[PDB]
Amino acid sequence: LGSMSSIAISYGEGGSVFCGLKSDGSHLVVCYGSNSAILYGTPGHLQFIGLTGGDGFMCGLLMLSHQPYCWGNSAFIQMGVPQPMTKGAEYLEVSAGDYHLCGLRKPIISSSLVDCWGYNMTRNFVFDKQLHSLSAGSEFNCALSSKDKSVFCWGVISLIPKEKKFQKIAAGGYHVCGILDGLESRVLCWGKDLPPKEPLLAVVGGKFYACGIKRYDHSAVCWGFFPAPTGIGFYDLAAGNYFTCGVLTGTSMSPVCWGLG
Repeated sequence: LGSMSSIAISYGEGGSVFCGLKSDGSHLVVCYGSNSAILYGTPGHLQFIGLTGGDGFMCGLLMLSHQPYCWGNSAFIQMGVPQPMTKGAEYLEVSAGDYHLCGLRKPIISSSLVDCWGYNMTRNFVFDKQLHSLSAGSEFNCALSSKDKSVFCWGVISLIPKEKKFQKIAAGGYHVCGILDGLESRVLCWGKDLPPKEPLLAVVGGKFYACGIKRYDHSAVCWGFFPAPTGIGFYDLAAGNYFTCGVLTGTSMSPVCWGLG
């Protein structure tokens, strides 16, 4: 689920895995969790600029080739660089849902070309707007318009006024939460506990819940159908289906994670 990030979560019957880019700045990935396919399949030497996880697989945007690269074991998508792939094709972003991956094709922060792979979404989309900030749900994918900061989703989908300006979005299972543009940076959530009024720095989406980091005290807060550790200050969050992980620092340790749903 969700957007490309320095941290990502894989979930499902195969097990739960958290992967992050090393803090030494090497752009190498380290993974922790119960999905042995993902854990032992983690590239030790391949460099990544972003990560995104789904059901049974972790994916990353390769730093050199700028192509999506997935590892693990999924019955719905293929691992490695996903086919069909155009030779020499470069991507700006990747977002992984449950059983699908979408890549923002590089034609440079934006593009109108989005390639998706997986169950009932192996499609080459050509949109009429410049898009960035890809974020994947269970059965949909979203992005922000580069021109007017409006949210656009495809793949029914709940409609939001185009006047709503967002600086960040985080797709969950069957909802999207967006941090509105401006100093207030208040969260707005829509789709198929009430969200906090306080300014948020980050937001993530689980299957039936969302979590965010409050700007003032960097404290985690969660809300939805499916709470959070209160005394901790995280610098980033990642969400799977039914659990969230936060990072305090880049010291050699397993991640701080909690279940909710």
